[PDB]
Amino acid sequence: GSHMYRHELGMNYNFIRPDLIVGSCLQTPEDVDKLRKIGVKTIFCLQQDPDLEYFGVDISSIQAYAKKYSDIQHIRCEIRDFDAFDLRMRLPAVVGTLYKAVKRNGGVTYVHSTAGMGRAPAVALTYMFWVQGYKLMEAHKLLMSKRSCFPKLDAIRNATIDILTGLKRKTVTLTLKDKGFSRVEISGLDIGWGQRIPLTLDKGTGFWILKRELPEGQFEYKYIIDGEWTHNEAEPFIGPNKDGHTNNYAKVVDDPTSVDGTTRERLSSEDPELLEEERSKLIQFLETCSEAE
Ligand SMILES: OC[C@H]1O[C@H](O[C@H]2[C@H](O)[C@@H](O)[C@@H](O[C@H]3[C@H](O)[C@@H](O)[C@@H](O[C@H]4[C@H](O)[C@@H](O)[C@@H](O[C@H]5[C@H](O)[C@@H](O)[C@@H](O[C@H]6[C@H](O)[C@@H](O)[C@@H](O)O[C@@H]6CO)O[C@@H]5CO)O[C@@H]4CO)O[C@@H]3CO)O[C@@H]2CO)[C@H](O)[C@@H](O)[C@@H]1O
Ligand SMILES: [Mg+2]
Repeated sequence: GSHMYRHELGMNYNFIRPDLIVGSCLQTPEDVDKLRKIGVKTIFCLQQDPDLEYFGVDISSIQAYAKKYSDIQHIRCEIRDFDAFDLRMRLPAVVGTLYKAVKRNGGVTYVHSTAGMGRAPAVALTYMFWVQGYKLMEAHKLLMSKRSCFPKLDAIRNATIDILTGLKRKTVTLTLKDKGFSRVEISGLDIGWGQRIPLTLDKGTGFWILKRELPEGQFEYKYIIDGEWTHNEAEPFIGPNKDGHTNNYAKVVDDPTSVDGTTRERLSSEDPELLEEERSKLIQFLETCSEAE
């Protein structure tokens, strides 16, 4: 559903494995005590400051409290909420940080976001996939059975491809016929659903235009026309989705017949089978990542 997080019911979480918890945000310094009691040695926080300010959480008091103890480490590795693109872009570095933390700290690892429904499950699932050796859909089935969430499989598949093959960007042009509009924006795409970017009305063209450089993948977006959310009937669209919403999408493709394009196709299937040389390459990347601080 649309609004499932209930901050007032306090920090909540599930063991995915005995050594790996996915949970919602710590709310008070005393929540550090709760995690120490179950053998948590790393608190891996994905929230940004506005997420914390929205719910009145004082992250500084939590960090200061955790520093009193030598048997738990609090780490901030920030990812924007409601932004599958930022998630795709951040996953490699974030999982690298987590990889180094778990190696150094051991015990139980507590991976959290605001709700523990999007970013934290995505990060934990990517860690199970790249580090712990699970097949992606094997880990996904396990995760979904332990905690109801929305773990952003498309972001994970794309981050994996980004590490293995690199990012190739091209100019994408989105356009909307004017019907006496004062303002036209797009949300979603590469900026997230919490953000909007204005289009320009072409002088004497009768059309609003946006040009953006995007890497390969499929990007859902929607127009805001004088403040009203609208999908453009003249561009590709998908839905209604679960939540009853229809979005436009931009499908960006480099070259399907190339070696990298052939790899992308294999890794974009539901359960992307990694070669062992690809697993070794993911670990090589993680090993280069700097430790928290
Ligand atoms: O942090 C502040 C925030 O906290 C709470 O949010 C948390 C929430 O309670 C909890 O459930 C969770 O959210 C989940 C969510 O439940 C899942 O459904 C899921 O959401 C994604 C959704 O399934 C995707 O479709 C997507 O939605 C886009 C649509 O695709 C767009 O079309 C667009 O929708 C607009 C629509 O088109 C218009 O016709 C009009 O109806 O307006 C809509 C916009 O309001 O935008 C939405 C996104 O807004 O993307 C969704 C996000 O990925 O996955 C979620 C977790 O990722 O976790 C929340 C914290 O992350 C609290 O309830 C909120 O009130 C508060 O703002
Ligand atoms: Mg190459």
